[PDB]
Amino acid sequence: PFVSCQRGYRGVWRGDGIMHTRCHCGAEITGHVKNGTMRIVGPRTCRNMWSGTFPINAYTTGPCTPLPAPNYKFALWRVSAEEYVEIRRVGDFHYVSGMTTDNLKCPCQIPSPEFFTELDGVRLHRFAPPCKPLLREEVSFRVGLHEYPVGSQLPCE
Amino acid sequence: PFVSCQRGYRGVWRGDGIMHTRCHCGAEITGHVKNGTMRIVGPRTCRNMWSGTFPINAYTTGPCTPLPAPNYKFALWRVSAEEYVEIRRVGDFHYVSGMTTDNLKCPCQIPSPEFFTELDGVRLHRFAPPCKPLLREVSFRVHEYPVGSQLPCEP
Amino acid sequence: PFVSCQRGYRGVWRGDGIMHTRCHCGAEITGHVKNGTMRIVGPRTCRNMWSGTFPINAYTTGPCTPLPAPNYKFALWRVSAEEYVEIRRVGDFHYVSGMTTDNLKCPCQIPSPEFFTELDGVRLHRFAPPCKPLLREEVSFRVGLHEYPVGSQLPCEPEP
Amino acid sequence: FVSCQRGYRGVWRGDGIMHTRCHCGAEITGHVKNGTMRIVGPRTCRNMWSGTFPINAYTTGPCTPLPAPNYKFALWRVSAEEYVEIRRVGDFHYVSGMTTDNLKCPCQIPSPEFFTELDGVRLHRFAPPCKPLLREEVSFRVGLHEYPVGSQLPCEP
Ligand SMILES: [Zn+2]
Ligand SMILES: [Zn+2]
Ligand SMILES: [Zn+2]
Ligand SMILES: [Zn+2]
Repeated sequence: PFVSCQRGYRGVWRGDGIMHTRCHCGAEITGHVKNGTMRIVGPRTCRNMWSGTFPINAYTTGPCTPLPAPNYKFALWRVSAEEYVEIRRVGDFHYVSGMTTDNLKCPCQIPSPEFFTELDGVRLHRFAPPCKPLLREEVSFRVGLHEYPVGSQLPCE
Repeated sequence: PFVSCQRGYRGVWRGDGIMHTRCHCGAEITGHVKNGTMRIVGPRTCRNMWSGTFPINAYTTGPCTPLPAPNYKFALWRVSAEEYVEIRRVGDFHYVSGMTTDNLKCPCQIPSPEFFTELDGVRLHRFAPPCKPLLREVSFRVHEYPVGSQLPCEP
Repeated sequence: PFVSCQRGYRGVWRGDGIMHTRCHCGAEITGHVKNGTMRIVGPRTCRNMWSGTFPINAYTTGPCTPLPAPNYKFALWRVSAEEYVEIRRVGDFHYVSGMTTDNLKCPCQIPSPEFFTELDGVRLHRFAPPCKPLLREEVSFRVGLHEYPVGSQLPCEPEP
Repeated sequence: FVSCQRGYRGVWRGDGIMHTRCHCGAEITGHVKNGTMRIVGPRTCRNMWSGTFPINAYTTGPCTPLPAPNYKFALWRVSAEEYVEIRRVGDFHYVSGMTTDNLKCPCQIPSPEFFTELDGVRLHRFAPPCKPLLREEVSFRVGLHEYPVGSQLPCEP
């Protein structure tokens, strides 16, 4: 139900200061982070203004970083320079629900939330590739050396 | 010998935990971070182990983040999906000494050291697309301005 | 393959100039200090030359002195005419966790980083006795008229 | 590091201490004893870690290189500003290219140390910039007879 006009991040921020981004509709949204809460200033027209959110793009600019909560439902993870992995979170456990390419080597511990490229459709980092179609069945990812099938939890929790 | 190993980063880190990476020479380097300091562990073969340094790669794994000292000489700023700028620092001012392409749009204010792609030869991000020859002979656009000029929101 | 390199100092120096020394593997290293920073030049053989570090032997030469950072773990303090004491440093507090001989006479104010003969395996001063084996258990050191056990803080140092 | 001028580690004639500077601009020193040169360098200059010695208008000392005759291509200054490439075949030499057409040439290929370059590696100082790299449809003048691009050095049996 988001019209992008891209889906903004709304949550805590790392650092204090003034942030600057441009939406896909054209808006320039300005953010004022102080004590880790950002106050948004934007045009009635952008959905992000309505949602209190702040889209992240090649256009983003300022000293601050997203500090999202660990209770996401899906996370796209940049593993190669051009390859990603979809993690699904269920309880305190995270399971590889998909991957751009097969035999995709990957780390075994899950990262802190702010290293993920996208959380539930929301971008976290100013630059990244596009995302090849996430294969979700009939596949395997290598973790170091021992391979696993799709759906299988990350081996370190 | 010394020659193929990536010039690693040595300095303060953000967040505690265990860092993993692989040097171009093939060596694996491990960094243990507590209170911002990283202790380096690696094979004798590799420079970074002797240098106390950590090579940031597409191979780097971990929770910690580099926190560079603001007192650099030169820095690489990724200002576009595929475009960079060399920023040279003199005292409290910084002067844009290079650019991969002429007339690239630019930001009027320098970022925190940590947002720079490379510092004095040390790459700080793990994913960084390659840098075409830097041009030091044209102009940039913030208005529009010749090479060597300070950052226009630094006057 | 692996040189027996006695590890060098890398850090800030006192007094600009040109310094020469010989390494344990007989690499005539030479350094150039300007504004505290020394730039090293030697052979691709020595492993100080992989770290970029200056070995301090009794071979060193020149008007510069090391100025080490204060956050060491273990230091070597030269007492006497032939005796040392390993000082172990925990945060702001300092313990006499070794010695080269029992019941050593031993001052109780722990010196500036500059004054230690060796800091965490790096010598700082050109001339030194060879260190005897470090007795670390069932021994004591005298701070003046008082006698204390191995593992004790310094007796000037405010320890609670 | 990658900007450094490829130097020479081979045998030297004479003994003593040699100085020169790289294009990177760390200076270099070689110590020659029994014909072997030891490289003392800045922990910045590839020629130090390569044990090589960059030969430049900046070199000084009392010693002269002696390359082994098992080179591939070489540079031969035949005039004040005119060189000639020479390809070794495992046999006897071949003139692989000039810098100017109808160039005059001595028929005997000289000992390895008279060449300005052996394989992209300078051996002499003050040698003039090479021009172009010309390959074909051109002739050289050995004695009074003339020869095509590609022929053996005449005086070789
Ligand atoms: Zn919008
Ligand atoms: Zn290495
Ligand atoms: Zn050595
Ligand atoms: Zn060089």
